[PDB]
Order: sequence, then C-alpha cells, then structure tokens
Amino acid sequence: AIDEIKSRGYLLVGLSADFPPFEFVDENGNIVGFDVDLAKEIARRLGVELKIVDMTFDGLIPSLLTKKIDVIISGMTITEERKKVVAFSDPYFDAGGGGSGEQYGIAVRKEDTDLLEFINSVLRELK
Repeated sequence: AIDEIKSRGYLLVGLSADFPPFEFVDENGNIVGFDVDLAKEIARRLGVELKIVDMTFDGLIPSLLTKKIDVIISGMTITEERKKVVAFSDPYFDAGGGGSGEQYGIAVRKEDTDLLEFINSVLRELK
C-alpha cells in the first residue's frame, strides 16, 4: 500500500473533528489537534501531503473499508470489536496510565501490512 500512497503523493486520513484535544475545528475553521499533528508526522515521513477527511465517527470504519481513506486517526480506542474488521497500530495514547483503560490506535485495512509496519516504526521514533 505504501508504493501506491507514494505514487499518489498524499495520505487520506479519516477522523471526526468533534473531539478536542485530539481533533476539532478551531476559531479559524481549521481542523487541528493531537491526531492532526500525528497524521502530519506520518505523511511527512512517507514524503507525501496530508488530506484530512472529516466525517461522523460511525462513518470512519465504513470509509476505510471502501478505500475513501488510507487510515483512521480519530481518538479511536483499540477494542476487540473493532479488531474483527480493521488492524490497529501500537497504541499512541494511553488514557489511564500504565497501559490501563482506553488506548488509542491508528486503524488500517488488514490487507495494508506494509503501511501498518511503517506506522508502528514512526510511533517508536516519536516515542
């Protein structure tokens, strides 16, 4: 999947911009937050531009399945229910401390193994 992203020259990140401080619409109508910063970092390390695709939270996994987006970065908890349908990165945010309670992950189509391997490398570098 990385060859095809690099060929297009952009990364399509799905989120729901109603969840400060992770993703929200600021006073200038721009989508900003921790997750936008992480999306920007991943796009930069792939050498591509970023397109944030804003939608409803319940629309995110459907959009990823239908290939409208490369990944979800949207305060999405890693759950057993969501692992039935998508792959997650290593956690990038631990709500509770010491790996306790909600851990946020980046959702990737299960087929896109190279992209997942690369995102996990980036998260280790950001840590």
